[PDB]
Amino acid sequence: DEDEIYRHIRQALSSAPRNQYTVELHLQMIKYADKLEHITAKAFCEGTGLSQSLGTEFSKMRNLTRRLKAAGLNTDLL
Amino acid sequence: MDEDEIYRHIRQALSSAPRNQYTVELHLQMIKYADKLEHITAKAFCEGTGLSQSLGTEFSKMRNLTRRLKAAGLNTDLL
Repeated sequence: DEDEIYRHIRQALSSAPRNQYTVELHLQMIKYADKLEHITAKAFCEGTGLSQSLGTEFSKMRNLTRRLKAAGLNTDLL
Repeated sequence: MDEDEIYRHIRQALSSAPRNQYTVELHLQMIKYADKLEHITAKAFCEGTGLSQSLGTEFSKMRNLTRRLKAAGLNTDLL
């Protein structure tokens, strides 16, 4: 499961234009955070091809996602 | 809503949040009001909300997520 998720994230990021990359990165983190609750930020960056420096950003987005879902976000639609 | 009243809503939510929820609340408030603040710079956002200019980059990131988040069902009235 996690490896399929990482492939989907990589396909989305590799396809994003430069000026949409940061947005797409954050949206992919939010999209899958609820299926990756058990993973470390380090493992997330390794799986997706991201610099390990982005780990804190994943940790932030994973916390944010719980509150966005409570406000109606359906992460399947991202 | 005038921009300053939006800033006051953000300041009030930040003041009301527990310390251990501050950073999440800040990002949620940025998302909540980004689309009513489309005309402001991140510098003006930080000045209006009493935040360090170093947080401007956080507003720049969050404000550009709203279109896709709302299309996926996010109701900012619930934030």
